[PDB]
Amino acid sequence: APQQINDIVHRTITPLIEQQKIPGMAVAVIYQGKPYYFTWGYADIAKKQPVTQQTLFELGSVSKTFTGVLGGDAIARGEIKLSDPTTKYWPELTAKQWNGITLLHLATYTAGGLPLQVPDEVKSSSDLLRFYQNWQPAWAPGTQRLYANSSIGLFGALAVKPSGLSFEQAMQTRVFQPLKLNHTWINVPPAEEKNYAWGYREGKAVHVSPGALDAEAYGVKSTIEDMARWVQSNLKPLDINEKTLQQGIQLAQSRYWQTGDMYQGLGWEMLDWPVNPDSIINGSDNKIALAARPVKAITPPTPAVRASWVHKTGATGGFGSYVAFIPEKELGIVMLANKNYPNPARVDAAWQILNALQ
Ligand SMILES: O=C(O)c1ccc(CCNS(=O)(=O)c2ccsc2C(=O)O)cc1
Repeated sequence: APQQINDIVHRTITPLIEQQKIPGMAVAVIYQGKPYYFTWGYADIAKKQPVTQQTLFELGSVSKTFTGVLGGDAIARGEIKLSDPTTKYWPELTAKQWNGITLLHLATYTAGGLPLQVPDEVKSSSDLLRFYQNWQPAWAPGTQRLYANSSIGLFGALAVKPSGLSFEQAMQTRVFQPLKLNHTWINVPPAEEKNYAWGYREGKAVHVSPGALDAEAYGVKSTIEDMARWVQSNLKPLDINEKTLQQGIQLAQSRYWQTGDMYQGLGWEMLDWPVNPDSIINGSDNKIALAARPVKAITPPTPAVRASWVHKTGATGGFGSYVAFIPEKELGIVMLANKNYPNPARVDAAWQILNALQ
C-alpha cells in the first residue's frame, strides 16, 4: 500500500460513500500490474458482518465481460464465428426477421432493437423461443445499438452450444478455473453464503432474482480479489497460458462498432486514452432507460488497442459495480458496492483515482 494510492483512494471513496450512503464497498486498484485492496462498511447490516476481501458482490452487467470473453474463447476454439447467422445455432428460430441477424449483432446489441430485459413471463426453453420468434425489430440489423440483456444473453447461450457444455460449466472450466477465479460464481454454493453480501435497495436487503438468461447477462457474483485478478487478466492477456482464452480476451476488446466516442467490444466498451473524463462520466447513464444510438461499423474490427480506457458498469437491484483499466499503463480499478448508486458517480471516482496514478 504506497501512500499515494492510499491517499487518492481514501480521499475519493470516503466522500463517495457519504454522499451516496453506500452500506459496504470494496475497491481494488491495479498499479504497475500489482493489486491493492480497500474495504469499508457492511456486507450485512443486520448481522453486523463487515466487507472483507472475501465478500461476494453481485456484479450485475459486469457479468457481460465474462460472457464476451467466453464467446471470444469459443471463436478462438473454432466453435462459432461472429459472422455466423443466429439460426445456425438455433434452427428453430424460423421467423424471417432473423435472416441477416448474426452472432456479432447479438454480442454487440446491434440486432435491431432487442429489448433491454427478457420479460418476467419467459421461463422455459419453449417460452424463450416464442419470445424471439415474436420479437419485431425496429431497425435493420447492424444499424443501431440498444443495450440489451436479451441480445448478449442470447449470444452467451448460443455461443456455448457447440461445446456441449451448459453455460455455467463452460464458464467454470474455460474462464474461471484457468484464471484461478475460485470465489466467482454464477450460483453461490451453500458453503459460500457466509461471504455473500446483501444488496440494499431503499434500505431493504435483497439479492438478484432468477430470470431467463440471467447467468449470461447479469448473474455473476465475485470477490474483490477475483475481480482484481479478472482486471489483471484483461490488462495483459499475453500472460495467460491457455491459447484460446488469451485470444478470446483479445477478441472481447476488439472494436466492432463506434457510437460517439465509444467503441463496442464483446461485453467490454472502450474509448481512446487519454479520454475526456466528461465523455466517459456523462457517457455512463442508466438513467436514460433506453438510448438507441446509430452505430458505424468498424470494417474490419480494430484489434485491442493498448491506449484505451476499457470499462464496464453493472448493477442489480441491490448492487452497483464498475471496472475500468488502461492496458498501456498497466493500471486498473474495480469498485464493488452493495447499493445501486448512479453510474456517473462511479466513473467520476474511478477517473479521479486512475488520473491521479497515471
Ligand atoms: O431478477 C432478475 O432476473 C433481474 C435482476 C437484476 C436485473 C438488473 C441487472 N442489471 S442489468 O444487467 O439488467 C442492467 C440493465 C440496464 S443497466 C444494467 C446494469 O447491470 O448496469 C434485472 C433482472
